[PDB]
Amino acid sequence: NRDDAFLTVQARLGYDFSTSLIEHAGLAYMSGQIPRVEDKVQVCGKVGFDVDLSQAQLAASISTMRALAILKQHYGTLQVVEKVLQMNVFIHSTADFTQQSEVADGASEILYEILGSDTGQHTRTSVSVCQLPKNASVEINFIVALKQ
Amino acid sequence: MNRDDAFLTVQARLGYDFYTSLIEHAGLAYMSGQIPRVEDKVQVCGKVGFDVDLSQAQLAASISTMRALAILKQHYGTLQVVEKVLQMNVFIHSTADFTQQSEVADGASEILYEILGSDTGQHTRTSVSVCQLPKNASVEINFIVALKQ
Amino acid sequence: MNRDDAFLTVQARLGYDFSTSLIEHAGLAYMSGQIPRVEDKVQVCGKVGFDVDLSQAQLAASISTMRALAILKQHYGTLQVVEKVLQMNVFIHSTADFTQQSEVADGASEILYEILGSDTGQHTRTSVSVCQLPKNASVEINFIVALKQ
Repeated sequence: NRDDAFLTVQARLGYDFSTSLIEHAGLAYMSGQIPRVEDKVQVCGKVGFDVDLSQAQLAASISTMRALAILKQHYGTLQVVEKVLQMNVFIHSTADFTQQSEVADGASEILYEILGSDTGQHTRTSVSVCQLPKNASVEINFIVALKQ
Repeated sequence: MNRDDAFLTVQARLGYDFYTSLIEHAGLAYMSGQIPRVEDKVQVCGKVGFDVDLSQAQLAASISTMRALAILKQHYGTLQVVEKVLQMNVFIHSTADFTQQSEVADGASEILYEILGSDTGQHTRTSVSVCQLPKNASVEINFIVALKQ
Repeated sequence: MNRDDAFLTVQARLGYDFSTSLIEHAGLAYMSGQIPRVEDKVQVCGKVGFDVDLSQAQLAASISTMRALAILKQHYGTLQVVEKVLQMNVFIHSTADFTQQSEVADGASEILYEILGSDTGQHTRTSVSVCQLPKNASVEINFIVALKQ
């Protein structure tokens, strides 16, 4: 039950998640998500300056969890997810930070823990940008295949 | 209704004359990134938050959107082929202090809504700050657009 | 045209040994970003416009493209499966003065043309400068590729 894994992992993080999405031909295109928990943006700052690797991995986890919550609210259940085809990770960082892959692992492992080792497979790109909306540390967008 | 004439209006108000730029597959048009270039010259150059203020950046986002719409219109005759703008990626050449990427992307979004309507003009979007852009441009935007058959 | 043999010849000219990364859905292969890693080492590290000049940046873009083509060939046996490269996004680790993103991206585009032909190698493209890349790489490139099937 993916929805119950969702609840479990949100508790593990200590946060409570409760146009952003457009569907076409069985694919959901999702707007970029910063680490907002309808409170505000949780891990703001520049990775490698204000934000260390662990906090950036948490931020990526929150962005992914938010995307999953938007999916669930729109379709009722995370069972509709067939594959996360693409995940693009933009990291607000200094010019010396080289651990974009580890920040992105913060999001990928959320995918695995909620969707399984099969359905949680995804392509990904992970780059450093010089700034983000509202001084966020991470922004992530998705293309997700849906079951019909 | 008349998306082509709403386009003509925006072109007139801006005062400009609007690898492969566009490829279609399975009813989707993929569009190359567009910097704010009309004629041959790049219209709004510089770093947002330094050389380019918010209003100029919104104008740049508009010019890039206009370029993409013109490419669609040139390839299909009319903007009536547009069913939905599935995705718009906005890359903003800015300082390390600029945090108003959403307001910059609004320059593109508002054009989409005015020309196509609130239904067909719906789009997901990502808007991030980058370190530099081709030819020192201030904004670059690419699109995935669903087409009517 | 035999793309696998073109690939080998181009691999020889470049002097590197290219011999989840990929997911297919509805005839499209989505590919993860590729840094210029051949064997297990990143080949052209540094900041374009600082440590890395234009010619080396183009080489790095070539290596990333070659890596994606190799991933395609090993996953499907032959590059004959490629119908079109729908989209190529090029991220360039550069200084704030570098404005030749198009010329770097030409490094990737030309590999596609040499190996896939002027028809199948056509692609849309986006090319922006970023502040850093995994493992201090100079270029990173992702792809969306349509397949024949």
